[PDB]
Amino acid sequence: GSHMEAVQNRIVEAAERVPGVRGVIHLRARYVGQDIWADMIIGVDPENTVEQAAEISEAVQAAVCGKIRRIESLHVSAAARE
Amino acid sequence: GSHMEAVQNRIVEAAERVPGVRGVIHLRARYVGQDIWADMIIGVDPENTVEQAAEISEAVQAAVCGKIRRIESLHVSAAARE
Repeated sequence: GSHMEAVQNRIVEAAERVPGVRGVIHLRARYVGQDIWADMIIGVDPENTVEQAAEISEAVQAAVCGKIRRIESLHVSAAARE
Repeated sequence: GSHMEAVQNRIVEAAERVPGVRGVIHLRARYVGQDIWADMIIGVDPENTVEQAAEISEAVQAAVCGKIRRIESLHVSAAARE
């Protein structure tokens, strides 16, 4: 839906405002009732530690869920991006 | 509607993140089709100039409309608040 594209835009913008995010590589969002469940991959510095990449991913989870209240499940993984 | 309260929450938060805003005193939002038309009053420093208060109001108009894409009309006035 178009309202869905509005939501996906908000998710991408929210994630890209988090320190350490090198773009959103992938985002799949779906409605479960009125709730959004979503899975996303962010880009990170290949020289970040795995621990740092996990910290960024968690920061993205908190930022995105803080800004888009209809999200009730959000998984964030990371991949190296230059 | 409840989705309307979500929109009003987003409007208030967006406005209160603008430098110079001393809360949202009043916000009336209504749907015109799928678009939001809204009228709001912000609080400002009573010692700001009228020109400064107009600048803050314009900054609020741009910030709110930038964050909530469904808004197609937004009027922002200001009043002194301590």
